[PDB]
Amino acid sequence: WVSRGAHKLVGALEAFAIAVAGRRCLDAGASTGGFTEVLLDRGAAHVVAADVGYGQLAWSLRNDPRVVVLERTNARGLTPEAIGGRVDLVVADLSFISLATVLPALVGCASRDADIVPLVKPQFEVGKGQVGPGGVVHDPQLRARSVLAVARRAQELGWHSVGVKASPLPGPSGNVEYFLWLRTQTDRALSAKGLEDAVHRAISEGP
Repeated sequence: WVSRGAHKLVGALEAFAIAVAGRRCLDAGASTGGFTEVLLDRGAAHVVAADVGYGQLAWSLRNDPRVVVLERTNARGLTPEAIGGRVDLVVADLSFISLATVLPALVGCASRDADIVPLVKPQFEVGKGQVGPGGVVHDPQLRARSVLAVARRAQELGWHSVGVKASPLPGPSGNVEYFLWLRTQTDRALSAKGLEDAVHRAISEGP
Protein backbone atom coordinates (compact mmCIF):
# COMPACT_ATOMS: atom_id res chain seq x y z
CA TRP A 1 0.00 0.00 0.00
CA VAL A 2 0.94 3.73 -0.35
CA SER A 3 0.47 4.04 3.41
CA ARG A 4 0.02 1.68 6.41
CA GLY A 5 -3.31 3.55 6.94
CA ALA A 6 -4.69 1.22 4.25
CA HIS A 7 -4.61 -1.68 6.74
CA LYS A 8 -6.92 0.12 9.13
CA LEU A 9 -9.73 0.58 6.61
CA VAL A 10 -9.35 -2.96 5.22
CA GLY A 11 -9.87 -4.16 8.82
CA ALA A 12 -13.06 -2.09 9.11
CA LEU A 13 -14.54 -3.03 5.70
CA GLU A 14 -13.87 -6.73 6.40
CA ALA A 15 -15.26 -6.68 9.93
CA PHE A 16 -18.52 -4.93 8.85
CA ALA A 17 -18.72 -6.67 5.42
CA ILE A 18 -19.24 -3.40 3.56
CA ALA A 19 -18.66 -3.57 -0.19
CA VAL A 20 -17.19 -0.58 -2.01
CA ALA A 21 -17.45 -1.74 -5.62
CA GLY A 22 -19.42 0.64 -7.88
CA ARG A 23 -19.98 3.21 -5.09
CA ARG A 24 -19.40 6.93 -4.75
CA CYS A 25 -17.18 7.65 -1.67
CA LEU A 26 -15.98 10.57 0.44
CA ASP A 27 -12.65 10.19 2.28
CA ALA A 28 -12.68 13.00 4.85
CA GLY A 29 -9.11 13.58 5.99
CA ALA A 30 -7.56 12.04 2.87
CA SER A 31 -3.93 13.22 3.53
CA THR A 32 -1.46 10.49 2.26
CA GLY A 33 -4.24 8.47 0.59
CA GLY A 34 -4.28 5.17 2.52
CA PHE A 35 -8.04 5.17 2.76
CA THR A 36 -8.42 6.38 -0.81
CA GLU A 37 -6.12 3.70 -2.16
CA VAL A 38 -8.17 0.96 -0.48
CA LEU A 39 -11.44 2.35 -1.79
CA LEU A 40 -10.04 2.42 -5.34
CA ASP A 41 -8.57 -1.09 -4.95
CA ARG A 42 -12.01 -2.42 -3.87
CA GLY A 43 -13.75 -1.03 -6.98
CA ALA A 44 -15.03 2.43 -5.98
CA ALA A 45 -16.55 4.28 -8.97
CA HIS A 46 -15.53 7.72 -7.59
CA VAL A 47 -13.65 9.05 -4.51
CA VAL A 48 -13.70 12.60 -3.23
CA ALA A 49 -10.51 13.07 -1.21
CA ALA A 50 -10.91 16.05 1.05
CA ASP A 51 -7.45 17.32 1.88
CA VAL A 52 -8.17 19.11 5.15
CA GLY A 53 -4.71 19.46 6.68
CA TYR A 54 -0.97 18.91 6.50
CA GLY A 55 0.13 16.10 4.18
CA GLN A 56 0.13 15.66 0.38
CA LEU A 57 -1.93 13.10 -1.55
CA ALA A 58 0.48 10.70 -3.33
CA TRP A 59 0.93 11.71 -6.97
CA SER A 60 -0.47 8.44 -8.37
CA LEU A 61 -3.83 8.91 -6.57
CA ARG A 62 -4.00 12.63 -7.43
CA ASN A 63 -3.71 11.73 -11.15
CA ASP A 64 -6.42 8.97 -11.13
CA PRO A 65 -9.62 9.84 -13.05
CA ARG A 66 -11.78 8.20 -10.35
CA VAL A 67 -10.31 10.62 -7.73
CA VAL A 68 -11.37 14.22 -7.10
CA VAL A 69 -9.08 16.12 -4.70
CA LEU A 70 -10.67 18.91 -2.66
CA GLU A 71 -8.47 21.23 -0.62
CA ARG A 72 -10.75 22.67 2.06
CA THR A 73 -10.02 24.67 5.18
CA ASN A 74 -11.70 21.78 7.09
CA ALA A 75 -14.06 18.82 7.18
CA ARG A 76 -16.76 20.79 9.02
CA GLY A 77 -17.25 22.95 5.89
CA LEU A 78 -18.02 19.95 3.63
CA THR A 79 -21.33 20.12 1.76
CA PRO A 80 -22.94 18.04 -1.04
CA GLU A 81 -22.54 21.04 -3.32
CA ALA A 82 -18.80 21.27 -2.61
CA ILE A 83 -18.17 17.54 -3.19
CA GLY A 84 -20.39 17.20 -6.31
CA GLY A 85 -23.35 15.31 -4.80
CA ARG A 86 -24.16 13.00 -1.93
CA VAL A 87 -22.17 9.78 -1.55
CA ASP A 88 -22.81 6.10 -0.62
CA LEU A 89 -19.87 5.69 1.72
CA VAL A 90 -18.16 8.19 4.03
CA VAL A 91 -14.92 7.36 5.85
CA ALA A 92 -13.18 9.78 8.18
CA ASP A 93 -9.75 9.76 9.94
CA LEU A 94 -9.35 13.28 11.46
CA SER A 95 -6.67 14.58 13.82
CA PHE A 96 -7.09 16.83 16.87
CA ILE A 97 -10.82 17.40 16.49
CA SER A 98 -13.86 15.78 18.00
CA LEU A 99 -16.17 13.88 15.64
CA ALA A 100 -19.12 15.67 17.29
CA THR A 101 -18.05 18.83 15.53
CA VAL A 102 -17.90 17.33 12.05
CA LEU A 103 -20.69 14.72 12.21
CA PRO A 104 -23.36 17.13 10.94
CA ALA A 105 -21.19 17.83 7.86
CA LEU A 106 -20.47 14.14 7.22
CA VAL A 107 -24.18 13.25 7.59
CA GLY A 108 -25.12 16.06 5.20
CA CYS A 109 -22.81 14.57 2.53
CA ALA A 110 -24.31 11.05 2.87
CA SER A 111 -27.24 9.51 0.96
CA ARG A 112 -30.03 8.06 3.07
CA ASP A 113 -28.79 4.55 2.19
CA ALA A 114 -25.15 5.27 2.88
CA ASP A 115 -22.66 3.79 5.29
CA ILE A 116 -20.76 6.30 7.44
CA VAL A 117 -17.71 4.72 9.09
CA PRO A 118 -15.74 7.18 11.19
CA LEU A 119 -12.59 6.29 13.09
CA VAL A 120 -13.23 7.31 16.73
CA LYS A 121 -10.10 8.49 18.50
CA PRO A 122 -10.59 8.65 22.25
CA GLN A 123 -7.57 10.91 22.69
CA PHE A 124 -9.38 13.64 20.65
CA GLU A 125 -12.83 13.04 22.27
CA VAL A 126 -12.14 12.99 26.02
CA GLY A 127 -11.73 16.12 28.15
CA LYS A 128 -8.33 17.49 29.01
CA GLY A 129 -7.70 16.03 32.45
CA GLN A 130 -9.06 12.67 31.29
CA VAL A 131 -6.24 12.03 28.79
CA GLY A 132 -3.63 10.09 30.74
CA PRO A 133 0.13 10.28 30.84
CA GLY A 134 1.79 10.58 27.41
CA GLY A 135 -1.52 11.59 25.85
CA VAL A 136 -2.79 8.00 25.87
CA VAL A 137 -6.27 7.09 27.02
CA HIS A 138 -5.09 4.06 29.03
CA ASP A 139 -8.46 3.60 30.77
CA PRO A 140 -10.69 1.25 28.73
CA GLN A 141 -13.80 2.74 30.37
CA LEU A 142 -12.90 6.14 29.01
CA ARG A 143 -12.28 4.71 25.56
CA ALA A 144 -15.75 3.16 25.73
CA ARG A 145 -17.37 6.44 26.82
CA SER A 146 -15.72 8.19 23.83
CA VAL A 147 -17.24 5.76 21.37
CA LEU A 148 -20.63 5.96 23.12
CA ALA A 149 -20.59 9.76 22.97
CA VAL A 150 -19.92 9.72 19.26
CA ALA A 151 -22.70 7.14 18.75
CA ARG A 152 -25.10 9.25 20.84
CA ARG A 153 -24.44 12.33 18.71
CA ALA A 154 -24.83 10.34 15.49
CA GLN A 155 -28.15 9.02 16.78
CA GLU A 156 -29.35 12.57 17.50
CA LEU A 157 -28.77 13.19 13.76
CA GLY A 158 -30.76 10.03 12.82
CA TRP A 159 -27.73 7.74 12.29
CA HIS A 160 -27.83 4.52 14.32
CA SER A 161 -24.89 2.35 15.34
CA VAL A 162 -24.61 -1.07 13.70
CA GLY A 163 -21.16 -2.25 14.84
CA VAL A 164 -17.84 -1.32 16.38
CA LYS A 165 -14.35 -2.58 15.53
CA ALA A 166 -11.00 -1.70 17.10
CA SER A 167 -8.61 -0.45 14.48
CA PRO A 168 -5.83 -3.06 13.99
CA LEU A 169 -3.04 -0.45 14.21
CA PRO A 170 -2.83 2.05 17.10
CA GLY A 171 -2.74 5.82 16.52
CA PRO A 172 -0.36 8.51 17.81
CA SER A 173 1.58 7.56 20.93
CA GLY A 174 -0.10 4.14 20.97
CA ASN A 175 -3.76 5.14 21.38
CA VAL A 176 -6.25 2.42 20.46
CA GLU A 177 -8.88 3.81 18.04
CA TYR A 178 -12.26 2.34 17.05
CA PHE A 179 -14.33 2.27 13.88
CA LEU A 180 -18.05 2.80 14.31
CA TRP A 181 -20.51 1.66 11.60
CA LEU A 182 -23.37 4.15 11.20
CA ARG A 183 -26.50 3.75 9.08
CA THR A 184 -29.81 5.62 9.03
CA GLN A 185 -31.54 2.77 7.04
CA THR A 186 -30.91 -0.59 8.72
CA ASP A 187 -32.62 -3.67 10.19
CA ARG A 188 -29.66 -4.11 12.60
CA ALA A 189 -29.56 -0.86 14.66
CA LEU A 190 -27.96 -1.61 18.03
CA SER A 191 -30.09 -0.96 21.11
CA ALA A 192 -28.51 0.74 24.11
CA LYS A 193 -27.62 -2.60 25.65
CA GLY A 194 -26.56 -4.02 22.29
CA LEU A 195 -24.14 -1.18 21.71
CA GLU A 196 -22.80 -1.63 25.23
CA ASP A 197 -22.06 -5.29 24.50
CA ALA A 198 -20.45 -4.48 21.10
CA VAL A 199 -18.32 -1.70 22.62
CA HIS A 200 -17.37 -3.87 25.56
CA ARG A 201 -16.17 -6.68 23.24
CA ALA A 202 -14.33 -4.26 20.99
CA ILE A 203 -12.55 -2.64 23.91
CA SER A 204 -11.67 -5.89 25.58
CA GLU A 205 -10.58 -7.43 22.31
CA GLY A 206 -8.24 -4.58 21.30
CA PRO A 207 -6.38 -3.84 18.09
